[PDB]
Amino acid sequence: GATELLEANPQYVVLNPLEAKAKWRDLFGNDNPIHVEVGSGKGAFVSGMAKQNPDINYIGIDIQKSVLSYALDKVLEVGVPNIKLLWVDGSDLTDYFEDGEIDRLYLNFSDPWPKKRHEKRRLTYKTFLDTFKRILPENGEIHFKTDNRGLFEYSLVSFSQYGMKLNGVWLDLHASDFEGNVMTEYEQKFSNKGQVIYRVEAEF
Repeated sequence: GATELLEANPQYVVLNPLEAKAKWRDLFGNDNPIHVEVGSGKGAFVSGMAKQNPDINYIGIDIQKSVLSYALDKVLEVGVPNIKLLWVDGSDLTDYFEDGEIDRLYLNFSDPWPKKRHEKRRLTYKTFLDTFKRILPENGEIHFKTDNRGLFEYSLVSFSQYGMKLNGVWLDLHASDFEGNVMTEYEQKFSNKGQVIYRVEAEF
């Protein structure tokens, strides 16, 4: 009963856009910046980020209620106020956020959709970029990390062709002096493998 667990926990989980869009600051109860992760899996990333950064409000977003319920288990345990989980029903994120309502966007290990005919499904494809540009402020940024070389190669070109500026590029994240990295479950699971992790900060 994924849907059941989510519904019993409205202090953390948002289920319908009507009670979200333009209302996120009211929902958190302060004007702290709102940073969103799209495709938040089982919540290790948003949880670890909320802990590192008490004065930032995080929203973990997933299309699947099942996996969001696992994120909830993690979020309930931590018990900190600067997180919320959002179930999205398939619509554009503009149904859930007003233009400029969020401050930064995170994409972690997003589905690569390697087949050419599935380009449109990649979260770094231009129609998703249109949506992200709207919901972020002017000069708003996407911070994107993945171990998928093909996806990262594609996304650098997609970002650039769209007209975004690349502010930083990491081609071996774990080997760099980058600090504050919070690993996803996937990232943990495979840390022992030691394959390079790619990262970029891109700006609209």
